This record gives sequence, structure tokens and C-alpha cells, in this order.
Amino acid sequence: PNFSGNWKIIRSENFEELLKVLGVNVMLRKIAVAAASKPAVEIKQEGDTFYIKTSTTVWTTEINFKVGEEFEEQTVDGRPCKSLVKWESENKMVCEQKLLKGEGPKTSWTLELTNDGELIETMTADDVVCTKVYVRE
Ligand SMILES: *C/C=C(C)/C=C/C1=C(C)CCCC1(C)C
Repeated sequence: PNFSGNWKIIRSENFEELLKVLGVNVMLRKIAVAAASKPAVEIKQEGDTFYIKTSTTVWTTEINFKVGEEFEEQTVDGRPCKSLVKWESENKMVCEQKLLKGEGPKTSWTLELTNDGELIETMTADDVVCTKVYVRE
């Protein structure tokens, strides 16, 4: 039950479809699904506190959060939001998001550490669920 690691993605499903629901430019949608754009994910967890760094070819972003305390981040398409993470079970957390301005699809994400050492991420926009799977490196 410690999410800490350097995680490499091995499986993705429905990501392009998620970006389409979010209104992302098709130009970026095709780029985003390219093997080149795969995100490296670094997580450091201590207690209820999480540090997560995501890196791609030209972008690196960091978020810090504590379970139960509201924080600000961005939706997958980059719109600022307020987020609140809570546990669903011993090994899975769930985050609900609220836009800071304007309106758009209802977005959320989950992270789950399996008993076989994989990290499963889901990201949802309205009715579309994208699922990603990572392993430690
Ligand atoms: C599965 C998630 C991605 C491929 C994300 C890609 C990505 C970032 C993580 C940062 C913004 C650029 C973009 C390539 C969309």
C-alpha cells in the first residue's frame, strides 16, 4: 500500500476518445497517443501526502496533495480545477474535480496499486473512461 515508484506505462485504452470528449484539437489528439508522448510518472508517497511528477518529451509537471484536502491542479486538457482525493479501498484512491471557471464535462481520476505491483489509472470525462496501466522501473 505504498504508491511510491518510477512508473512506466504498458497499457492504455480509450485515451484519444477521452481527449475528444474534452474538445482537444485533433492535431494534438494524434500526437498525444503517439508512443513518443508516453508519460513517465514518478510518485513519492508518505502517509496521506503525495508528490506526483509527470514527464513527456517537452513537458514536466508536478502536483502535491494530501488525501482529504482540496488542492488545485488542471484537467487532462489543461483547464484549472479544484480537486479532492479520497480513499475508496486500501489500495485505490478517487479524485473528483470542479472547474474554477466556466463549464465542461464532468471529470475525475482514480489510482490503484494492484497486489501484482501494477499501477492502474483511470481518467473519466462524462461517459468515457480511459484506463492506463503502469509497472515500476
Ligand atoms: C496518457 C497521457 C498522456 C499521453 C499525456 C500526454 C501529455 C501530457 C502528459 C502532458 C501534456 C502533453 C501531452 C502529450 C498531452
